[PDB]
Order: sequence, then structure tokens, then C-alpha cells
Amino acid sequence: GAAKIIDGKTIAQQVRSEVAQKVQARIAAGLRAPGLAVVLVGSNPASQIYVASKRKACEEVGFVSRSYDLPETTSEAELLELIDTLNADNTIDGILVHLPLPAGIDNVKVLERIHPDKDVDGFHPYNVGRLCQRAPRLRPCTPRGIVTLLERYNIDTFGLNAVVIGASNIVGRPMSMELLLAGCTTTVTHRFTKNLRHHVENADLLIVAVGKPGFIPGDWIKEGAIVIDVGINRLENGKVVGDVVFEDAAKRASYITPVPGGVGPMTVATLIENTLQACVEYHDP
Amino acid sequence: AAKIIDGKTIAQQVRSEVAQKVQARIAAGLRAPGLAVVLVGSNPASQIYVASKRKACEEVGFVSRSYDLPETTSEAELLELIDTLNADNTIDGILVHLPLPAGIDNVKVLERIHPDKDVDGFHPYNVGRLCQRAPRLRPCTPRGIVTLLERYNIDTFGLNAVVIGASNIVGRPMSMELLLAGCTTTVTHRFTKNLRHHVENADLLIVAVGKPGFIPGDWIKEGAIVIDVGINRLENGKVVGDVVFEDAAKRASYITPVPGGVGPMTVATLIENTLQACVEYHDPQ
Repeated sequence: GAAKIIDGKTIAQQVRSEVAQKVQARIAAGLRAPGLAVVLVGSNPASQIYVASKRKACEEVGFVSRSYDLPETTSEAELLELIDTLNADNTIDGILVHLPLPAGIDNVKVLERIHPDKDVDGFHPYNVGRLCQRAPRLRPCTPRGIVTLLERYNIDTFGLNAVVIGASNIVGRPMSMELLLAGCTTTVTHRFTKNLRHHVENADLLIVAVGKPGFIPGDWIKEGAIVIDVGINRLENGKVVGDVVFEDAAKRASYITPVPGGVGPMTVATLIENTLQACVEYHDP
Repeated sequence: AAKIIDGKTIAQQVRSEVAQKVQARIAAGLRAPGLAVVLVGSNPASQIYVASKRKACEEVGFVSRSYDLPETTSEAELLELIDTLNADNTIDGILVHLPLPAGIDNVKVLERIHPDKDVDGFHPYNVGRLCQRAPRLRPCTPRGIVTLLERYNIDTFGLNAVVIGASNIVGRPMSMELLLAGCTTTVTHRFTKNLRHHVENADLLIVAVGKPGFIPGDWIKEGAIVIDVGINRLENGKVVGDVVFEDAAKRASYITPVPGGVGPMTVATLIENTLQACVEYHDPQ
């Protein structure tokens, strides 16, 4: 077999070009560019990689970006006050708070202080619950980017038997609610599942989000399945590989996302899309 | 022959536990929990609703407060009442009866209720918190079903659980309760291909379609736990579930009768939710 590639690098470029074109049209009409704000408490190389990636995502489409770097000693009360200020700032469309926050700060209270209309990551419980109850607003980026992939490849979802491997808050759980919204029969597997293969073997649409290199072998995959690999696993040797053994799954799948170049770029593209949506639909209509 | 999941008896146990906790609060000099019910307009449906909640409160020694507003009530006046009740420290739960007059935005009113007073559990914040494995107040019917399984000492971790129906009121939140309980969780619905295959593999089957005899009994896996949420009134006055009982009960290890199964757990769980709001969120010791 020769599965077709789900070329997320190319689809993400299309999404960024569409956003950039809408930003240019707003500018031409005398309207402000969307703005993204990133908040960090303390610093380290990883968090500065986080900031820089959000910065360059903004510059590729013409958003304004702002970064707050607060000292490690910042108190919960000071941080909630900053969130309040950003919630009230009409030039800010999206707020991101980088996690790990220092020991002693209630992470959940800070994140839930963000107004759901500026929660462009889509993780505020209000936004997750809206998605669950079929009235989505801002949606978690990785599942929404996967739905975009399926739509852009003209994959009919109604009636597919879809299996999600992994029940994380960031991917697996909201993925199940996106797939239900798209009319798939949905199964979520996780660490307590008896026999992963029996569920995987019947999946027309397989979403793998376990964070383990080469965990899913080609032999488990249903012939003709659509295989979406969310893993981005860094190996000793600098290479990045998926949660699925690509060479063996590609023998059986009809479509497959490579890693790198599949789901990865779509997650960032969906953050950007969400920020434009917040600006256009919720703030400056 | 299947053992019966006697929801009438379990519901009475839960109500009695709530009542005895209220007794202990009174003995300690603490206030009874309070429920407020808001109706706009009056028809037999709304009056049955209020009577039912007042009854449930009286049974367990709660305070209940009923507001009956005329159909002339504006949206602004209703939201101001919700604001007043959100701020009232003697009120632990707020219920707003639907339908509301055509000129009122139902969603804006229901989402104005503070989530820690949303004892029905359907505020998106509460649904999202359950999705994110950090439940607060939870939808009553799915939470009552989890209670039934606990009281019969049914181990849910690892079960292959199949929900039939993806409604907002039952199927979707049921799936997130089941994931929280460690089940491998499949949600089927009107677009599911070959339902029988899913049913034949289910260790735990929750049926919530509202169609009499939709699932034939011989589809049930030998040894399954069968939870029937249907309450279907037939021509001849009989009340029947979504699963054909006689045939299912020859195969299941456990089965809920209809009536007297899931039905009584819904109101019992509302009362339990109201006590939880009081004891945990409003007047903790």
C-alpha cells in the first residue's frame, strides 16, 4: 500500500495566508491588527522558546504581539491583577499564560481568570463546555487543527468509527468532542483500556496522542484508515518522530500525517486562526 | 437472570443521606441549604416543575424560595434577579425553568447563574470542568448513573462502555463521567454504522435515545451492565425503556428496570448537588 500524505505543513501555510489576507484587509479599512499577549513568570530556556515561537507566529501574519516577563517572586494577587488589565484592554484579542507557574500560585485560578473570549488556546472550562454542548466558541487548538486537516482533504466524517488513543485534557478529551460534533462514532482509549488493538483495528479514523515514539505499530491499523499522529517525540540524535511507526502504517492507511510536518504546524496555525476569530467575532466586529 | 439495579431504593438512600447531613448541620447551629427556583409565566408544565423541587426540598429539610414572574418581565429584570440570587449567601442553588418568553435570551440568562450555584450542572463552566477531570457541580442524570454503579460495587476501570445517544442532557456528559470513572468510552448516536457490533462488545451499556424497544435484548453482551435511561409511555399506559427488558435480562449481569431505575436518581442527585454546593463552596467549616 501507499497511503496519501496529510500535508499539514502545506495546509498550515494556506491557513496562515488566509489569516494574513484578512489582517491586510482590516488594515486597509482603518481597523487595528489583532493582538496577542503572552505572560511568563520567571524564565528559563524553554519558556523563552515558547515566547519566541508565539512572536514569530504573530509576525508571519501581521498580528501585534506583546510579552510580559514577570519576576519569579510575583504574587498570585499581582498576576490576577495583570490578567484583569489584559481582559479590559481592547487592543488585546488573545491571552496566553505560560505554564509552569511558580510553586505557591494557584495555576487554575489564574488561567480561569482569563476571559473566555480571549482564551485563544481554548482550555478555559467555559470554552471546553461550550464545545461539548455543541455551541463552540474558541476551541482547543490541536483538535480544531485536526478537524481543519480533515475538511481540507474533503474527508467525510459523518458515521466514521473514530478512535482516539490517549485521554489528555490538551488533546484526547476535546478531540472526542470535536469528532462527535463532526458526526463520528467516537471511542477514547487510555491507560486503563483493556486491549488497545481491538479498538484500533476497527477504526476508520485514528487519532494518536500518547507521546511515545513508535508506540502504535502498522499492523494494528485498519486497512484504509485515516491516521492522525499528534506525537512530536524528540530522540537522542535530535530527530523528531511520531507516536505511529510511519513506514508500517503507511502500508495500510489510506491517509497519514507525517511527523514532523503534519499536526504540528496546524496547532500553531489554529492558535493564529483563533486569535483572528476573537478579534473579528468577539471584540472588534 | 440479571440482578436488578434498584434505582428507587438507591435514590431513597441518597436523599436520606442528604437529609441526615442537614439534620447534623441544624444540630451544629448551621443554616439549611437553600434552593431558589425562577419561573416566568405559568403553565401546567412550569407549575409541576416548581412543585416538584419544593417537594424535594421539604423532604430533606432545605429552604426553598420560588419566584413566579409575570410574562411582562424583561430580560434585564430577570438578569438582575439572577445577580441578586448569585449574591445571596443563603442560596446555594439556582434553577431557571425553561421555556422563557420568546424575547428573552435563554443562554444569557442561564450562563449568568454562578457555576457554584448551578445545581443542574449544565452551565458550560461546569460541563467543561467535568471534561477536564476536575468536576464541580455535575449534570444530574449522568452523575446519578455513576452513583448507581458505585452503590452496586461495580468496578468501572477498564470496562468497555458504550453510550447510545449523544444528547446534551445525557449522552455527552455521560461520556465524560465514564472517562472520569476509567472506562473505555464509545459514544454512538444516530449516524453510527452497525450499532449491534458496538452493543455486542459493551461491558457497560447506557441507552438514552427515548425510543421504546430501540435495542433488542438479544444484542446485549453476556454479563453486561445495562443502564436504560428511556422512560417511554406507550398507548396502553405502560412505561417502558429503550432496551427490550425481558430479553436483555436473560443476558445481562445487572439491569435497571423501567420505571424505578435511572429516573429517581435524577432528582436525588439535584438535592445532593445542592448540599454539595452549600457544604463545599458556600458554607464550609
